[PDB]
Amino acid sequence: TWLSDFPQAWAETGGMGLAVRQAPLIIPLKATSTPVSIKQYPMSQEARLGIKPHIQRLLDQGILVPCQSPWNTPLLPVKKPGTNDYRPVQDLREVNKRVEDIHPTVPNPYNLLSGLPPSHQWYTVLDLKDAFFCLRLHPTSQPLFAFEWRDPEMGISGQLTWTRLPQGFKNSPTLFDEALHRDLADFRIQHPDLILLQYVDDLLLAATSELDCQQGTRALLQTLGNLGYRASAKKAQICQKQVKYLGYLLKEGQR
DNA sequence: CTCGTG
DNA sequence: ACGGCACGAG
Repeated sequence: TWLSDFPQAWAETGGMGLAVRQAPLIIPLKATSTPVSIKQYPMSQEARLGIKPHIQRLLDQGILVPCQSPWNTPLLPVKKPGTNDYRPVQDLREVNKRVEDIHPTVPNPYNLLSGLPPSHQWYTVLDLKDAFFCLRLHPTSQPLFAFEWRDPEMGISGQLTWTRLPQGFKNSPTLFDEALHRDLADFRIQHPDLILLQYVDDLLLAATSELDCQQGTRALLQTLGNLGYRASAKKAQICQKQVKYLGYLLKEGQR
């Protein structure tokens, strides 16, 4: 009943997350950057109808807000083989080219796994749901990711933008990783016996035995939920000696 | 749809 | 030495 014991920790019961201890993010532009407003290639009604519900949900959650901005990038209707279930995919390439680069601190999976001792064979794998959306964007940086949204009937006039770290932004992975590392620094200190690996939104908790893996997992779940993050109950792999993590199958300390 | 990569 | 062309990705 791991789900019932930690309602606030699961995306299924705790609602959309929000990293309350993290200050809204300010995105520095390169020294020569000036706003660019790229035209929206007219979208077919089909793509527009598949995307509508997603845009409405995001608006209700406050993840998206109306705005007027000198910046504007294309919205694209990416989908599965067919005409069913779409999703809003933004082309932030002209924006990415204009924001100042940061040192990529997220380690590659190979080097990250090398830090897993053979002594810790009891694993718990958690996948944070809508990770980037948990980090707020400072109002001064929000205009940067604006895009056009139209709907014949009543609703919005033109541009919408994000209030949270969006998808497609080149620095989202790194900024989320560093943010979660700051939020879990304490947890690592209070649990010296545990091994916690972080790869953006993919987490692996390692323990010496089955008990302290259960007690540690309870602790991480409690902590994650309190901090405003949300783990997917569906994918969760709790206290197993065999788990799927970052493409590998961990067992006997192999791979 | 628009790019970058090979 | 090209430069059209899958393929991946925002």
